[PDB]
Amino acid sequence: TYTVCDKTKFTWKRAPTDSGHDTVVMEVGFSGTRPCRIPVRAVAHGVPEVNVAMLITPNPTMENNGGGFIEMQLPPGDNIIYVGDLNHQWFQK
Repeated sequence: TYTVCDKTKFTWKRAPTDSGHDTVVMEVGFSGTRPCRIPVRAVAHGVPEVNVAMLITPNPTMENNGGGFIEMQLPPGDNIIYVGDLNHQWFQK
């Protein structure tokens, strides 16, 4: 069922973590659907005040390894990625 992936199919493989350069990345693993378009967004410290999902990688698909890595960022503060129903805060400095 390759499509917009179900909100329960991705799993925290790696909560939002510094990409290794300056941006931030996360890792998610799938649970059924072949390469699917995962609904990734991000809020600020659990608050949907402003979508902090400025995706350095604005097209995450979940393949046999899951979504791989997703890049996101915003000016310093608390960025948490909300992959459908998946959520996890990260303080980016």
